[PDB]
Amino acid sequence: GKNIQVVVRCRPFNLAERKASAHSIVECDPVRKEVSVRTGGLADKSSRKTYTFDMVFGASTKQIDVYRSVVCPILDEVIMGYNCTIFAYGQTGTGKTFTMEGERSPNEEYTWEEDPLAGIIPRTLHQIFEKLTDNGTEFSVKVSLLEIYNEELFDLLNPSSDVSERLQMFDDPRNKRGVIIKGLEEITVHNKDEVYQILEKGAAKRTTAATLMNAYSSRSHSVFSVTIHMKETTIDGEELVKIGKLNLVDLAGSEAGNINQSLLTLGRVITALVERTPHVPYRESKLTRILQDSLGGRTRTSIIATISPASLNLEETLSTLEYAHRAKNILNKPE
Ligand SMILES: Nc1ncnc2c1ncn2[C@@H]1O[C@H](COP(=O)(O)OP(=O)(O)O)[C@@H](O)[C@H]1O
Ligand SMILES: CC(=O)N1CCc2c([nH]c3ccc(C)cc23)[C@H]1c1cccc(O)c1
Ligand SMILES: [Cl-]
Ligand SMILES: [Mg+2]
Repeated sequence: GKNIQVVVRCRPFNLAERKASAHSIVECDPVRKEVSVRTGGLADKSSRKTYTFDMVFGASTKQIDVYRSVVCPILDEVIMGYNCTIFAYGQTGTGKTFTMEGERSPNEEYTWEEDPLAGIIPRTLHQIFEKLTDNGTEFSVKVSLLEIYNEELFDLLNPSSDVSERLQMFDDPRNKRGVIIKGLEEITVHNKDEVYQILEKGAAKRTTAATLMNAYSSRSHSVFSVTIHMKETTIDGEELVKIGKLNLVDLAGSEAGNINQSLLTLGRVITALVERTPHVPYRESKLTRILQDSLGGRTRTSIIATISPASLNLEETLSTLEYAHRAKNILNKPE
């Protein structure tokens, strides 16, 4: 930090947790930026474990709130010509995809641009077009989507590809730090009225990979990349040619050895960047080598650690909070 930002988003109870008679064990204090977990296991009030983060979003935080607090500062950075990454990390069913992608409201009540349930990806794409159209920047938007599953790469935006084809990755000559994902489809989003059809297809090919290859999004990393080419011109001012890049990663469930290793490697990359340790283990997983260029800096990185509020998931919630705390060691302040 302030470059690496680690924030926590707790979701509301789900129906499963109600029917299991789960109890609320998480308290989220946005002002003090703390999350407290009752380790109540025969002990009360005994065992409240407190963690402090850059931000904390209670179960009632709306999609727009997450965008404003987390994405806006990062997108301004992207538009300035820099290369950023936002992660969603946590146990399956705590809201990684809800945060990253969102959902449509019931319906057909909103346009996709006004839908309160829309997540980071569609909101970012809409804002890129709003901001850059509004100030008259000459720009082009292109997007790729790949899923890392079982240490294999899959292109989710290739129309004629097939779900079963794996992509190859090489190191970039002209850029140590970079890689080339041969044949990765980079679709051009010509206007904000193209984005929705594009996202639909990507989600459709995601569904096909799961049905056939048993490639469950639960156990795969989703990397949605958006690259913006910007020429900005002012008479008696400045002529700026910039290229911004934003990666929006929806990680595999934090709860098969290639997932543990890749997520733990990611944790070590982050900590090393925060700690400013000379050694950062990019090479050690495909996820972190793919994202190496968007990580060291000068870059904004944000991790949204997602948690459930229910006692039913105490172990995985503490696991998630430990992970997040390992990544960026923020200290508890006095109450
Ligand atoms: N912050 C939140 N607010 C409201 N509902 C949420 C939130 N986070 C997750 N959900 C709901 O939880 C369910 C599963 O979330 P999902 O996006 O699949 O999480 P994950 O990506 O970790 O599996 C969905 O029905 C989603 O609508
Ligand atoms: C069916 C559905 O929920 N959607 C359709 C496709 C989709 C949504 N977000 C996404 C983020 C990444 C990818 C690869 C697909 C989608 C999502 C959505 C897009 C735009 C506004 C919204 O409120 C919701
Ligand atoms: Cl501490
Ligand atoms: Mg998911």
